Amino acid sequence: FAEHLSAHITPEWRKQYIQYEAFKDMLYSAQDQAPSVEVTDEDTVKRYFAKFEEKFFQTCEKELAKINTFYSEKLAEAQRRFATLQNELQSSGSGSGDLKLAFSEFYLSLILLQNYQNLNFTGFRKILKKHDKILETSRGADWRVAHVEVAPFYTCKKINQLISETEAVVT
Repeated sequence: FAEHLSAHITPEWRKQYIQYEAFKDMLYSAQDQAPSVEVTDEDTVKRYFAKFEEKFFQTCEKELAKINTFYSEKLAEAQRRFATLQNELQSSGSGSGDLKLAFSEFYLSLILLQNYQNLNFTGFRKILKKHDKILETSRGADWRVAHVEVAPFYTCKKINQLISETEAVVT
C-alpha cells in the first residue's frame, strides 16, 4: 500500500495525506528497538510499549486532525466554486463551451476530494492493522472504530451532495 498511496496521491496535496511510510518506519523501529524481558524485566518492557503506544496514538490524532482540517477547507472551496459556476450559468446561460469545461474541471476536483477521503481511510485502516499485527493487540482496531470511523472527513456526505447537484447541471 505504501507504493499504491505514493502512486495515487495528488502532488500539490502530498503533505496533507496520512504519512503512511512514516508510520511504517515508526512501527518497524518500535519492533527493532524493543527491549527483551530476559535482558531487562517486565516493568521495562511494559514501559517501553506504553511509551511507544502513547506516541503512536498521539501521531494518529495529529494526522487525523490534519486530514479533517484539509478536507474541510477543500469542501468549503468546492461549495464556493459551485456557487460561482451556477451563478454564471443562470446569468449568461451555457454559452459556447467554456462553462461546460469549467464544470468538468470542477467535477474532477470533487472526485479528487472523494478519493482523498477513501485513500486516507484505507491508509488509516491498513496502518492500524499493521500496528495490531506487530504489537499483537486490538488497540489500533478499536481506535479506528472509535476515532477514524466517526471523523468528519470520513462521515461527511456533503461532497456526495455536491456531486449529485453537479451531475444535475452537466445533464
